[PDB]
Amino acid sequence: NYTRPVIILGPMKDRINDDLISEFPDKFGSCVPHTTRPKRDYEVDGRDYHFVTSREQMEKDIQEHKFIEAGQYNNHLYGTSVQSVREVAEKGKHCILDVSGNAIKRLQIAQLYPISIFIKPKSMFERAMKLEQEFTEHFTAIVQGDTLEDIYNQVKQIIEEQSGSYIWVPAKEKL
Repeated sequence: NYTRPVIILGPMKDRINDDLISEFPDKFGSCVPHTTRPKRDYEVDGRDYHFVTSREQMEKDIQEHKFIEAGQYNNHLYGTSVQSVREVAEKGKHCILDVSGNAIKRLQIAQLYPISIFIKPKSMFERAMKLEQEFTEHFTAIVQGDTLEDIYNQVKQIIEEQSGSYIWVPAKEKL
């Protein structure tokens, strides 16, 4: 079938995302967003972004629900497409996504059922409080922790349980 996208929410999600990706490159990855913005020289079309030349066409695909998340930034359109998430999923990797709660439902409907993990602070912000109240019903799990190592392992363990596939296997346990 496919591999489920992963969406970390709450404080520490950027550190958790980066850590997962760099620790397990063949299990986690990001997808390629579309944009209508100009490219920089070192950027590569299809690797960094899908550089789109027709803003009209982008607006059309947005209105026709090709994107799980889309918006305007410095007068250019950006979007994370279902197809892009699917292209990571089929290659056997959890697509790490940094998107709003509203994207969760869309991915579910698109049949890319996300593992959504909210990392809830022990108060050491208010943005996180209301976020929890808004998408409580959509979270796969809630993780709280004192240390970041503790939080990280809980996250990995949930992904393990929910995907039905081990992220990492001790060498000796590979039998």
